[PDB]
Formats: sequence, C-alpha cells, structure tokens
Amino acid sequence: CLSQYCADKARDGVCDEACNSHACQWDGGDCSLTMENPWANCSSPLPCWDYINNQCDELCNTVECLFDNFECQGNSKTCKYDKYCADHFKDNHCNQGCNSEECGWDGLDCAADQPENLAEGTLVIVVLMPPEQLLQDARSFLRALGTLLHTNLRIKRDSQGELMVYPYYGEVAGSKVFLEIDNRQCVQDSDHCFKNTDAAAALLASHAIQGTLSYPLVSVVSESLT
Ligand SMILES: [Ca+2]
Ligand SMILES: [Ca+2]
Ligand SMILES: [Ca+2]
Ligand SMILES: [Zn+2]
Repeated sequence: CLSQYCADKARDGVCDEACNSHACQWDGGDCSLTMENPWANCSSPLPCWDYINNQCDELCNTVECLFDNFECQGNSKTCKYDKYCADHFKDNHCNQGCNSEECGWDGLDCAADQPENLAEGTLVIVVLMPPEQLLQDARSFLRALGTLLHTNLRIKRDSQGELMVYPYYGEVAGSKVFLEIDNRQCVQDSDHCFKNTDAAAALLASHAIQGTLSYPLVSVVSESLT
C-alpha cells in the first residue's frame, strides 16, 4: 500500500492501525467492515475521512460524504433518560419522554398509526453473535444502530413474515441480518435522513474505522436486490 507491511496485512480479518488509511483502503477493509471506500460517492473537495474531528465541516456535510459524521448538528444531545428509554424502546407503548431523535423516537411506538417511509435498499450485516443471541437482543441492537444512523431500523421479514436472521459460520459463530431503514419519523424532525441504504452502510463502516461501534459487526453491504 503505502508500505510492504500493509500489503502483507491487508484483508486478513484483523484491523492493523498502521494500515488504517484511505491509501491502504482501511487495511484492505479489515478496519471498515470490508468496505474499501465508504466515501466513494463523496464529491467534496475535502478528503472527508480526515475531517472526523468533532467539528462541523460543511464541505463534508452531505449524504454521500456521510454528513461529516453528524458533526454539523450543533446541539450534540444524548438521550436524557437513556436508562428508562432503552427499557421502553419498541415496547408497543408511546413513551413521550423518549419520542425524540436522540432517543430513536421510542422505536416508533409513538408513530404506530403512521405510514412506513422506507429508505430504498437493504442493509446486510454480519455480526459476531449467534442468531439466538441476536434475536433475543434485537431491540438493543436496533436502538444502537439507529442511534448511530440518526433514524429507525427494523429487521427485514421474508415473504413468510419471518425475520431475516441467518447463522453465519466463521471462526466465531455469527449471524447475517437484513435491516431496513424506516424514516417515518426521521423526515419530520431531521434534514439528514438516508433516502437510500448506501450511505448508511458507509457510515457504519466509518464508525468501524474510528473504533466507535457498539456491536461486534464484521461486514456491512447495502443491497438493491435482496
Ligand atoms: Ca489487516
Ligand atoms: Ca468534521
Ligand atoms: Ca415505548
Ligand atoms: Zn441527527
């Protein structure tokens, strides 16, 4: 890459930080959930991967540039009643104190009679949790990724109505899960909802690059076919 060390280490299933660079394709994707270039669609004159700096850079504040990692939001708020809200997230009861962007809009419990407003495409994620553990922890998994993406996610269902969670056999037992983004509330409160899953996948990869992911994700891909 930049080195012969990085050539050797690329795509070996381990993030090597000496190679965690745009030039080295984030260690052949080892550090970026296998995504070679999360900013491939970004037409900013800035190398936006260098501007994850806790400061607003407007040149990177577009969807294809990953909204500058949401660093152009001014009021960088967290969920005030995070403990209460986590336990009441997606529990089929509207908790008004949790009905805000920071709290993932109570997992859409307060928007139950509102039409779905799906982003185009499907997020395909491999996580190092076996299917049973993922299914049992699905609400927390969805809340965490939703919080990262500033929207609401759900596990996709197949045409039998079954949740699309499948065993994935690697060196560690994992799962492959298919997710959809529901913007039904996001669009009302936010100017930065993903209209398509491509940039959402890339933002997850970006968080992998930084090491700020809350769950042990292995890979993410945005699909239009599924
Ligand atoms: Ca590596
Ligand atoms: Ca920035
Ligand atoms: Ca609730
Ligand atoms: Zn936001």
